[PDB]
Amino acid sequence: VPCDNVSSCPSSDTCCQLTSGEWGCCPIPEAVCCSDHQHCCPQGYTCVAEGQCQK
Repeated sequence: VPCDNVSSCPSSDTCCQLTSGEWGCCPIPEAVCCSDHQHCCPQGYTCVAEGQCQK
């Protein structure tokens, strides 16, 4: 888990730092990928019409 050695996060987590000094782990909301690189949809789906998710 690449996220410094000052904190500890389980599974794929994002490194959210405070006002410089301490590093924390932010709750990962399942960051998947879709067709466009400006959105994200559940694994197996895609971003259509830039709003909903399709198959």
